[PDB]
Amino acid sequence: PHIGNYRLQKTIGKGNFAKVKLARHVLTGREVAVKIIDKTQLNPTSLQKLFREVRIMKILNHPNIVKLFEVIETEKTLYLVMEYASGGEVFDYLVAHGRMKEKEARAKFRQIVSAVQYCHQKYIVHRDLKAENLLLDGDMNIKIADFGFSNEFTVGSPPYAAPELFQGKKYDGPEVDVWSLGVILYTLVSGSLPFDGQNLKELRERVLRGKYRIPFYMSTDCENLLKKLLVLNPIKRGSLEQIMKDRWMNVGHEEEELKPYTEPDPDFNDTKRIDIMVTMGFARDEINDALINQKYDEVMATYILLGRK
Repeated sequence: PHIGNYRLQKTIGKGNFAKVKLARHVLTGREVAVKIIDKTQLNPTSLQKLFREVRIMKILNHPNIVKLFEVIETEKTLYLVMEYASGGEVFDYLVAHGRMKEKEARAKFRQIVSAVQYCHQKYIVHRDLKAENLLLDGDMNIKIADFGFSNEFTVGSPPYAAPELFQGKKYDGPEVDVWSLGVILYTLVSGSLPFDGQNLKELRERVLRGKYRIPFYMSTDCENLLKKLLVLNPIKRGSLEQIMKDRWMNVGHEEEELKPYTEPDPDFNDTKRIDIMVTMGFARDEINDALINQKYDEVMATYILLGRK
């Protein structure tokens, strides 16, 4: 069962209006994830919304955000061919494998913070970073998916969730992120959540008091970094750019200081990939238009896939 250049393999998620199939690209043999979406049943507002996500997926180009590779589209159906993070969610990972040494925890936090910062540079995020947004790929690299998206086209309140959200106030930016980001680190480095309890009333009591103990192996840099994230009043919280500069963030990176992400100049002329595509049947004009005009068609999708994994 194929769509376009993709052999569809197992289903990995159904949701109301979307189905994510794992798949293999028959030209290059890359594994990808294909989100199949019925568009026949969509009121105009769901359609407007569908197409906004698509625009955003189109511009997110980051080594730690899931890439979009191809859009194949009929009157009835939208297929979005996207990067596959084979490794699950980061919270599960920790629950399943325990804490990480600071060095691995940093590499992952670096990727996270940079991806979250970058999203903000690129669109306006209207909802909180969520556990289901933090994935790992086959090589333990972070990949953020759908940051700030509705879950219409997805497939009480969380332990990993700003204290002021337990006050009912809507998401207001890199401010709520910072708290979440603090819970991530706490767990990344300690294996356990910084706040918990039996039920809604223990969790909330705990979170809003915001006391936590650190484990004795956590380094002072790390504890210090945490003192900038897990902070009750949202205005006392470090900005993302300010977080990037923290000491713990840069241990081992004293030359390569963490910095807001800037997209490199895109390479549309990789001669290796082009030679392969010419051997495959594609024309050099075809490759180039596809690339410069970002069509997300069979051709552009091929050149991208030839560049990974």
